[PDB]
Amino acid sequence: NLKPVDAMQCFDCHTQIEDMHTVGKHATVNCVHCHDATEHVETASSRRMGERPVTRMDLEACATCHTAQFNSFVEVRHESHPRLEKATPTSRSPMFDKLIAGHGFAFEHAEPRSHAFMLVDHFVVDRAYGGRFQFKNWQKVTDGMGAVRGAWTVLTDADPESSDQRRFLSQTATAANPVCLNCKTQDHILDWAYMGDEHEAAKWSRTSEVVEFARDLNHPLNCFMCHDPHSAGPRVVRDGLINAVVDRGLGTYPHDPVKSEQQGMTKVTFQRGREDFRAIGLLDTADSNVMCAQCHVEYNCNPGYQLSDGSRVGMDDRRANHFFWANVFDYKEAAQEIDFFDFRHATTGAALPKLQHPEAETFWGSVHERNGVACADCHMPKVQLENGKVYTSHSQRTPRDMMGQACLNCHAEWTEDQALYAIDYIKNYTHGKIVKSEYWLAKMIDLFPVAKRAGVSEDVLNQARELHYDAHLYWEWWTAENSVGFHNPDQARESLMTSISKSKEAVSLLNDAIDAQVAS
Amino acid sequence: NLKPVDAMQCFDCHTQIEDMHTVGKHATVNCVHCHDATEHVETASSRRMGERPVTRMDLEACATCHTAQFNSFVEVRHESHPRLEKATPTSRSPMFDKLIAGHGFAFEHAEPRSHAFMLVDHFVVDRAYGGRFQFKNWQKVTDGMGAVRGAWTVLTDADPESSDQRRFLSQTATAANPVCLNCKTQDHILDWAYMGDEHEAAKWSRTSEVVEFARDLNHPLNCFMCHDPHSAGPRVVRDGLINAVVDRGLGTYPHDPVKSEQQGMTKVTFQRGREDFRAIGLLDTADSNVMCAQCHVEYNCNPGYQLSDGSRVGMDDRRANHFFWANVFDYKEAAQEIDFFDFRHATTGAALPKLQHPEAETFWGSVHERNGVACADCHMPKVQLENGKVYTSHSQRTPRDMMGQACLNCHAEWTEDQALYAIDYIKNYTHGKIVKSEYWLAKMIDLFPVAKRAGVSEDVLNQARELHYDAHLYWEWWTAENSVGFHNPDQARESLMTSISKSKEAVSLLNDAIDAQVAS
Amino acid sequence: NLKPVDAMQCFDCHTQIEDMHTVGKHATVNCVHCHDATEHVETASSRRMGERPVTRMDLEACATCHTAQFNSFVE
Amino acid sequence: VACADCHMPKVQLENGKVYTSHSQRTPRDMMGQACLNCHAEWTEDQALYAIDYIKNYTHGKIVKSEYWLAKMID
Ligand code: HEC
Ligand code: HEC
Ligand code: HEC
Ligand code: HEC
Ligand code: HEC
Ligand code: HEC
Ligand code: HEC
Ligand code: HEC
Ligand code: HEC
Ligand code: HEC
Ligand code: HEC
Ligand code: HEC
Ligand code: HEC
Ligand code: HEC
Ligand SMILES: [Ca+2]
Ligand SMILES: [Ca+2]
Ligand SMILES: [Ca+2]
Ligand SMILES: [Ca+2]
Ligand code: NA
Ligand code: NA
Repeated sequence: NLKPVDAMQCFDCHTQIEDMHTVGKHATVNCVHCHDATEHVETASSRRMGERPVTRMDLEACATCHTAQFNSFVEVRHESHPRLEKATPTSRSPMFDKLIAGHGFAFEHAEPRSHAFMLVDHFVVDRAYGGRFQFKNWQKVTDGMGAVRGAWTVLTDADPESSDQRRFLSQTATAANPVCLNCKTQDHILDWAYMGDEHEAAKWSRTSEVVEFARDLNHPLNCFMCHDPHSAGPRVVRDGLINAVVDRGLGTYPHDPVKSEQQGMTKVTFQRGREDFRAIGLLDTADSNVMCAQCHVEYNCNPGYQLSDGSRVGMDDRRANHFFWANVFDYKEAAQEIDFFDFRHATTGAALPKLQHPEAETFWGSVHERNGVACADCHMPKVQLENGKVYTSHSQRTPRDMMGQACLNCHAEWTEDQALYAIDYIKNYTHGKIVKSEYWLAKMIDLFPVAKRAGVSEDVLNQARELHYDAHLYWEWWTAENSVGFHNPDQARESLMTSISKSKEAVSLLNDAIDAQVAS
Repeated sequence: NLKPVDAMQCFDCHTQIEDMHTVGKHATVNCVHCHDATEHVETASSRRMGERPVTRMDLEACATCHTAQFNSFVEVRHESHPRLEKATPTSRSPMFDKLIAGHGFAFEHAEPRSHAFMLVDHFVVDRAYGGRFQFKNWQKVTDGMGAVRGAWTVLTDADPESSDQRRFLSQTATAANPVCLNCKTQDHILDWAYMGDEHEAAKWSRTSEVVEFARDLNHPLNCFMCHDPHSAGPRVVRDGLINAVVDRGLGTYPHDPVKSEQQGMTKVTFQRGREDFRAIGLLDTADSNVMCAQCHVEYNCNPGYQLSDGSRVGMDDRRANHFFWANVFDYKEAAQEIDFFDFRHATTGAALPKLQHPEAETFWGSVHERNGVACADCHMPKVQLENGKVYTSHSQRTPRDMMGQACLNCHAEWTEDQALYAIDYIKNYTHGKIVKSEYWLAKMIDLFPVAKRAGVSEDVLNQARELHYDAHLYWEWWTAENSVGFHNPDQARESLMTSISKSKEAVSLLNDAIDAQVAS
Repeated sequence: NLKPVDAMQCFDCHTQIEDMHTVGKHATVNCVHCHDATEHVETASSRRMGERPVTRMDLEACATCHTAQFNSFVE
Repeated sequence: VACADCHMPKVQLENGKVYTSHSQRTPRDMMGQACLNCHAEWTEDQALYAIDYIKNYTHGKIVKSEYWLAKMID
């Protein structure tokens, strides 16, 4: 059985923790629930760690006292189709392969499924580790609880003796790097310096061998990514987000300084050897928009290239761990700001951005956001009980599964069918515009080989390539973003119309140029 | 009312039948249930047939004593979408037309539906008889029982006065030949010599006019295709399968000689005029894998061409009735073995195989097969009754309709939702790889006209054509095979990755060559 | 917010509770969850109760850490 | 077997930390956990039928007991 330790003794050296722990709603929660610090206490000095204490990162460390939130979190939504490739005609991006050609996502980009699987899914996706990691067998793909208990209880490593990224299956890529992990797990929260910068106290950084790093990681979406385990207060731990909101002074709501101030973030730094090591962001309120923005944002988490001169930006560069913290219409400017793009299109040669699930940045300025609605309101609402102690659902899922709590309490004028219809109206419309944007992107892309081969000049090709950047941006945001427009219908519509415009302009440029080459 | 005949009198001339009938569980079943042999008995000698007895091939000949299995067999699964074309974006092969161009399946290839309709569906599909046979009206498409009772109770013939294969509708083909029928019906089991070889005692052979042959045929999937009507013992009657397993010594489980020996096949031959005429394969066990392999395999049942010199292989050639009895990774070698391919791709000019529903060969070596699971376990399991005499379901259908009996008895760790999720994980993943393989096939195929027109050399074109064979093989197996990977997920994945690799290599070959032609 | 009390001090007079508490699965659960003993501790000796400490009998005292059992119970 | 087995059984979760239900109620509401895990030979309806056979029979004897008690009392 657990035996409590003397927290006062800890507090003599751990004044930051004391200040947090003694004041919050974990004041009575003994350190032994999450730390085995016996050898540590025997060996540490006021500034030297001595023996490293054991810190539990497993979610069951919170499940003993918070079973309801734990069981609700680990629930698997079987209706969320698993391993479902987005580049298929019945999914999000029917022409994805043509449009993303040149990028590692061509190897596999599946729809998201339940949070329990984020880490294992990160490990086994075809684009990530050369196929090195696989479920032990195809039965394990169902095991949400197992995945939560640890990725390595359900996965195998094709070659435990090597640690290099390489291809074990022919049609895989090795795009995983250590930055990715920060949106999958925070098991490494004590082993990773802020931003993944080199640091004498960090086991792991942006430049680590990601395969070795992966082997050290177990748990998806740790409960403490949103809840400080010492104060039990709301926080974020994602470096990239703290960096955008606080270091870069952009605010939690970059479009709204008042709301930014009311619902702010305070960066708290923890040191190793009296050097800054890691940081968390304590939230003024339990603001799920910002909690979810730890991961549901457009980011760099990868090497790239400079827009200016095309030189490699490696993992060693800060820009490999970056939250643009910009909506779709400020994105190009934000990418220019850091002088960065992701890949050159394999057919057009255009330098292109790669967009990632920008739900947070899409949600800004939308009607629900302006009305003070947050992600949790639609995606993890309070449970309604005829008789019971209320708690917040932690099953982050479509509102379709809980329409009464997620929509209809606020929308009393609607039945469930009407609320669903309103969603489908926006998604249907938006998806039609996505598909039309892809049609036009594909039409332009197919003209590039024709133009090159007809001898169209590099100047025209480059003009078309510059158009491709925008056509691509204003389309890809929306296949990347998971609400199919619902989070911001007007913005989706304007963006997708811009994409089609850009592609149409490029098509007409390329067609005329080809025709002039043929007539000459 | 039926009157029994003296079986002893039959047995005086029919010693093989006597040996089978007197020992099995049909020992008390009088010949009159299936034979009207009165004139026959008056006219036959010990070696000459005399007057041909009537033999009932209808399934109702078994339904009198086996109603439960009969009614379960004729059940129509309305949820199995009928006449649903596979070459559509919402079905199995969104780019099928481009990829199969040159082949008669371009005219129509629908998803399979319930067994009751196999014969009528064979007759009316657009690729088979030039549209000569149609349901009498569009209402008849529902009538499973009618179809079972006889194709000609529900179909019409556009021109009863001619017997040539020709087109009555513009966009049809005439690919049907007599070999096809062997996987639709065995009404002709006494009129067809083994393998469809010419034989003085055969009304029908590989070279018959298939329209005349078709008119003689009524019943789908006769009950006796798996059950010897004399011994009631398990058997196969499909010549092509007996030929692979026994004549060619490949075994019932070509990858497993031990299992092949334990679950073997004994070829029994029946003679006409003391010449070998027809054959059946008696099974050591009631092994549904091998029963279902009568039809659910990759086969030749058509004319083709030789890989070596491109000369026609006609219906007269044995190779027109062939079971390759090879998995996807041994297939090319098996096709080389008989020096055969199906069609030249209409755009690339590549010689290509045409793959048919290879469920049996896919299933080999899969985890379920290695554990001794068989088709019937998932697709026609025993019925569970609170109170009743157990019998085997004969409704051969997706396990989704009976998950408790088809999966969950064996998978006690799963709920139905979890079992379904595991299936969908594999199918989603596999289908994404199918779609990616088609993307790459299509990209390569589209380069062929560009390459030819840019003056790329025949040597390079032929190199690309050789790549096309493999790209095609390693893709088509999986749109042909009906489990969308479920029967063998690892093999689907490796094959589809091989297909994409092959296509990518061909694309790069063709692109470089085109570019060099343009630069010159 | 609950402030933990010094359980060891309670245990100086409460050896029978000490033997049960330090050993079971509530060894880390502070007395403050179920007792308000501030004035008790100011006035008691080992042989004189002093001010009667408050003991919580409400089921919510357990519900903060065992919500699932509590909610299942109250259905 | 103990009361809890039929009246307060462990909750079965596809994914989750198991705990003991504290809703003390008839097994009819949770036959899978309260009876069928032990009685794998039965469907829910069969288990319910076995309960009702006993309850119906016993209630008949309760009613007859009352009939006779009432007759004596009168
Ligand atoms: C003698 C002083 C001292 C004592 C007492 C002390 N610590 Fe530490 N501890 C340190 C120092 C120094 C570090 C390194 C970080 C820092 O410098 O603040 C550290 C680091 C840690 C870490 C981070 C370890 C990691 O992997 O990065 C944890 C967790 C921790 N302490 C917990 C505890 C607990 C729980 C107690 C009481 C059981 C305790 N400490 C008592 C000095 C102390
Ligand atoms: C409910 C779980 C839990 C409780 C209880 C808990 N900790 Fe922690 N602690 C964590 C986790 C998880 C981390 C990793 C850093 C983070 O999440 O911010 C951590 C990190 C730390 C660190 C490292 C801060 C740094 O320098 O990076 C110290 C020191 C620490 N804890 C001390 C304590 C002390 C002292 C107590 C007893 C008062 C305690 N913790 C109780 C979970 C817990
Ligand atoms: C030993 C019991 C215990 C442990 C273990 C535990 N908690 Fe708590 N937690 C509590 C108690 C007690 C409260 C306060 C209940 C109340 O008064 O509302 C609480 C409150 C919270 C709150 C409420 C914050 C608020 O202001 O409403 C959050 C969030 C929370 N815990 C998260 C966690 C996390 C995350 C973990 C794992 C890192 C964890 N807890 C582990 C006992 C525990
Ligand atoms: C800024 C946080 C963040 C970064 C960093 C991150 N992801 Fe993700 N990831 C997400 C979110 C949010 C989802 C679910 C939404 C979605 O997929 O659109 C997701 C989903 C996934 C999935 C499931 C869906 C799919 O695409 O197949 C995989 C696999 C994945 N990520 C792999 C990676 C890889 C590999 C990297 C590093 C190259 C990475 N992630 C980096 C936030 C992140
Ligand atoms: C993605 C961020 C996030 C993560 C990770 C997270 N929570 Fe929460 N949690 C929330 C939000 C949002 C609330 C509701 C805050 C509010 O509105 O008061 C909440 C509330 C809570 C509370 C307060 C009581 C309640 O239910 O409202 C507890 C306790 C809690 N969570 C425990 C956990 C546990 C245990 C885990 C790990 C299984 C976890 N949380 C992970 C976002 C998160
Ligand atoms: C339940 C139906 C049924 C029963 C009863 C039955 N038969 Fe048959 N018989 C068939 C069918 C169907 C065929 C076609 C060949 C086959 O299925 O193997 C056949 C074929 C034959 C043949 C042809 C074998 C050959 O040379 O090709 C003979 C002879 C024969 N039956 C004799 C008998 C005799 C004698 C009896 C009485 C003991 C009998 N059958 C009872 C159904 C039946
Ligand atoms: C006049 C009644 C009758 C006829 C007609 C009939 N059967 Fe049977 N069948 C039986 C009887 C009786 C048994 C043995 C029942 C038992 O003992 O299990 C049997 C057994 C079987 C078995 C069981 C084999 C085994 O070893 O379990 C199969 C398969 C079978 N019949 C198929 C057929 C087929 C196919 C037909 C039509 C070709 C047919 N029967 C027609 C009466 C009939
Ligand atoms: C008011 C009477 C009536 C209505 C209502 C009706 N039907 Fe019919 N339907 C007929 C008649 C009469 C025929 C032709 C019958 C015949 O000649 O055998 C027919 C023919 C058909 C056919 C064959 C068409 C063809 O081209 O051969 C189909 C399929 C069919 N009906 C389906 C339906 C469907 C489905 C509905 C409901 C959507 C429907 N019918 C409603 C009377 C009706
Ligand atoms: C080796 C046995 C076999 C051969 C011979 C055979 N089929 Fe099939 N057929 C099947 C099986 C098994 C299915 C159901 C599985 C599937 O369609 O993928 C099927 C399904 C069909 C269907 C329904 C699905 C569709 O494709 O529209 C048609 C029509 C059909 N076959 C026609 C033909 C034609 C025409 C021939 C001769 C050129 C032929 N079959 C030869 C085994 C066979
Ligand atoms: C595709 C091959 C196949 C066909 C065709 C077939 N069966 Fe069966 N049959 C089986 C299998 C497999 C079993 C179960 C054998 C076992 O496991 O004992 C079976 C079992 C039987 C039995 C034994 C009792 C039982 O239900 O388990 C009878 C009787 C029977 N079938 C009758 C029929 C009838 C009548 C037909 C025509 C309606 C038919 N069979 C067609 C495969 C077939
Ligand atoms: C007659 C017993 C039985 C049947 C019925 C059965 N399974 Fe299995 N299945 C097994 C066994 C044994 C394994 C391997 C177990 C192991 O090695 O861990 C397995 C493995 C699997 C796997 C992993 C396959 C792989 O390649 O790793 C999946 C997925 C699966 N089963 C799903 C199903 C589905 C879905 C059904 C119903 C359609 C089903 N099973 C029916 C016994 C069965
Ligand atoms: C989770 C609730 C809870 C916790 C924590 C708790 N108590 Fe109690 N305590 C009770 C309840 C309820 C009673 C009433 C008697 C009973 O339930 O046995 C009680 C009774 C007592 C009594 C009276 C025993 C008697 O003589 O009848 C003492 C002394 C006591 N507790 C001391 C403590 C001490 C000291 C602590 C801190 C280590 C503590 N308790 C922690 C709930 C709690
Ligand atoms: C501050 C949080 C907290 C409070 C308040 C709390 N408990 Fe617990 N309880 C725990 C923890 C932690 C465990 C140990 C979990 C584990 O390790 O299994 C536990 C364990 C238990 C167990 C399982 C004991 C065993 O031996 O299996 C029971 C029963 C229990 N508590 C009842 C209660 C009761 C009744 C109350 C109200 C009088 C209560 N708890 C209040 C945290 C709490
Ligand atoms: C009528 C007696 C009874 C009462 C009253 C009761 N429990 Fe339980 N409790 C049980 C039983 C029985 C178990 C299961 C013991 C076992 O098999 O391990 C249990 C188990 C537990 C456990 C251990 C974890 C688990 O769920 O198995 C906790 C914690 C718990 N109860 C909390 C509570 C809370 C909180 C209350 C007040 C709402 C409560 N109990 C009231 C009988 C009771
Ligand atoms: Ca999803
Ligand atoms: Ca990006
Ligand atoms: Ca079907
Ligand atoms: Ca074939
Ligand atoms: Na969802
Ligand atoms: Na089916």
